[PDB]
Amino acid sequence: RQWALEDFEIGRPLGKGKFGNVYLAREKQSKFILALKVLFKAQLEKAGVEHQLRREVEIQSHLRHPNILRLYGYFHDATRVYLILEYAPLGTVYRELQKLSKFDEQRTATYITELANALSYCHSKRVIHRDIKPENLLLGSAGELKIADFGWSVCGTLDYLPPEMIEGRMHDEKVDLWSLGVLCYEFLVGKPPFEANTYQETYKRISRVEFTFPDFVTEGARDLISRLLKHNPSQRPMLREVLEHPWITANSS
Ligand SMILES: CC[C@@H](NC(=O)c1cc2[nH]nc(NC(=O)c3ccc(N4CCN(C)CC4)cc3)c2s1)c1ccccc1
Repeated sequence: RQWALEDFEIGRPLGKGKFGNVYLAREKQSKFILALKVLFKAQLEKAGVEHQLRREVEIQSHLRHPNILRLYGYFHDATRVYLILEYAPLGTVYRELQKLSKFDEQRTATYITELANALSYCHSKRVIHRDIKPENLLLGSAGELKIADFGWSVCGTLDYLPPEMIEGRMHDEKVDLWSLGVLCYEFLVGKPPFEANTYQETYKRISRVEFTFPDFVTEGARDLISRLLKHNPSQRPMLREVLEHPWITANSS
């Protein structure tokens, strides 16, 4: 409860964002290691999401799950807000991917699991994430997926956002079964299923729902992705169904 910008010995920057950045930091009394996210008040409104933050902070801190990154506390000074976040030692599913190009079945399978279960829970507890992309996943020392950033849970790249949303229509929590599908595809193939060179065609690709599997994609996965990526929210499985899918279990952990 209420720390000050002076309980913190600040260290390596972990990420440089538009609104703010995020640092390695250690609380001086406890020697605790956290990610100190430092957002800037000025821009949050010059953008308007000052409230899409009121959501992340409230939503975050109230959640307890091994694959969701913990918000520990928060305090703003006069210039900016600070968010004492949990620290994720292995970095992002994003770098991990650029690093390795493609993930294997077991790895992809496991992550979808961790993300499924983590995602189920958010849904058990009523909440939907939406903005699930590789940039927002982090890895613990154990090496396990963890979900970060919510401010978008209750512009940029369309790549992971389902038809409904994008097409404006009111949306629910199928959103995330769609991402979970794109997510899945991206891991196994390395690009997301609706990759394009422009915002324009990418809209097309997602709305017409146009994607094609590389030769080395297995049917077990092939099938999985195809029931996550249906244009109609209704025809999208529940996470329990997902965790059931065979490929998803004879390959997870
Ligand atoms: C999801 C993006 C969001 N980020 C967070 O909330 C974040 C929360 C959070 N907790 N821990 C982090 N740690 C790291 O970012 C990290 C990155 C690379 C690392 N390695 C160095 C090289 N090595 C070979 C692998 C390990 C280790 C830790 C981050 S980022 C964000 C939002 C606004 C502004 C900045 C960042």
